[PDB]
Amino acid sequence: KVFGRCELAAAMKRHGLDNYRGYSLGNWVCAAKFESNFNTQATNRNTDGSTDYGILQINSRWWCNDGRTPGSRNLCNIPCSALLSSDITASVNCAKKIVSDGNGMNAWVAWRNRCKGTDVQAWIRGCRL
Ligand SMILES: [Cl-]
Ligand SMILES: [Cl-]
Ligand SMILES: [Cl-]
Ligand SMILES: [Cl-]
Ligand SMILES: [Cl-]
Ligand SMILES: [Cl-]
Ligand SMILES: [Cl-]
Ligand code: NA
Repeated sequence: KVFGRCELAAAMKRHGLDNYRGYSLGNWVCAAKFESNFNTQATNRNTDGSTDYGILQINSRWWCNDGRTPGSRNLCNIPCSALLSSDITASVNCAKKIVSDGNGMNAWVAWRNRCKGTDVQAWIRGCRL
């Protein structure tokens, strides 16, 4: 599924991402835009043989099992395919573990390079939340 900006803001709000560990909703929407263009089916292969999956591009080296990332961990205890669902619940629950992991949203390279220190409130402007 390709989400609308406000549709995704509403979904993330319902799943408790607004101000989760101090990150306002606009941060999560901004990261999703630049990681996946709001497409739950996005996949991208890394030089190391790991893959990134879903609207928040969660990596198979640490967070999910895809059966082809040798010597990887499965810290969210899910198959990486669960992250491609139109239902974002698995992606949001896994993201909450990642952001708790010590580096905050700096885990998402697109957030650090394209959202951090910008007016992220712009991403939820005009939405009924
Ligand atoms: Cl947009
Ligand atoms: Cl915000
Ligand atoms: Cl594996
Ligand atoms: Cl594991
Ligand atoms: Cl699993
Ligand atoms: Cl959803
Ligand atoms: Cl933080
Ligand atoms: Na893995």
